[PDB]
Amino acid sequence: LTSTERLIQLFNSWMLNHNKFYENVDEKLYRFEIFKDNLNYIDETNKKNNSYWLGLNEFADLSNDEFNEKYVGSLIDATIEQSYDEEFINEDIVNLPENVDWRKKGAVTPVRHQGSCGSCWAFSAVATVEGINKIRTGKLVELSEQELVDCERRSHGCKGGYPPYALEYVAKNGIHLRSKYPYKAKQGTCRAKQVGGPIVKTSGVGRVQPNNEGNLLNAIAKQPVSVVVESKGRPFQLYKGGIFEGPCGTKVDGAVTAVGYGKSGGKGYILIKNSWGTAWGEKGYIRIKRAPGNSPGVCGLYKSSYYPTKN
Repeated sequence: LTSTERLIQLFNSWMLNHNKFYENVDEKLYRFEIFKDNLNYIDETNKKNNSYWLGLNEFADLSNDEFNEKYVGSLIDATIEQSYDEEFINEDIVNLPENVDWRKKGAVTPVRHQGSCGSCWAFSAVATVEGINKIRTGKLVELSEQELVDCERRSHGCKGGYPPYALEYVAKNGIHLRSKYPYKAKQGTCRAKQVGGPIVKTSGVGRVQPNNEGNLLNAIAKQPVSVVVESKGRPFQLYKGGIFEGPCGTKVDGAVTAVGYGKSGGKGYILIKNSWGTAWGEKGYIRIKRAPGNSPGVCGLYKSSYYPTKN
């Protein structure tokens, strides 16, 4: 029962350590109650003895339903796909690298925060291209996701999107500088035209053979791939570190960027850069378990991957 002062004192640090203010006293009271509940889920679950751990991250504050409301940032879907530029000339056989990490080769930008906007699709693409660019130009630069939300009207801004559409958009129109067309957390009129600075260009997009690990790994190996996953899970909400191995279903709702893969003695994984800031997961990133060869992947990870192709 002393525990109570302990908890209060504790909720308190978590608060300023994540720059959290509440206007009225009762909200804090409410928040505190949520927090407490979350914490319990976090213990019952860490005691489970799995390969990762949950924690008091950026979202400890919120309830699960509340979390999906403002941050899941959905995907939309098309059928009998447009049969893309270069159908990934099908891979499989391993005995290719052991560990890849496109951050070592200065090909990944700092991590970002998508706010209360369902723009993960835009963010995902921007990343994969920022990468394929440095792999060619030997120069890494900060591109604007904002353009994609405002132009590229096939996908619906904050209401969700489709990454391939975002990609085909570059092949056809290039893309501007983040510094020039900043991100604003809501869709505006496509100002692509009245904004200066160089524009990165590309030629096409490539679709990788789904539901197979080999195909993906080899793809990742050449450059960073945009891929999908089911992020609505409660575990996922409160992830802190490790090799996440569920629980999570295959009903995908978000776009992320796989920037590597590796193995930590026994367990193999794919390394992803997410759009939730640095206070979530491992400094913005998450490492997900690898399902071997044939399946949709853990949390439907293998389900849908694409990459820009540059001249």
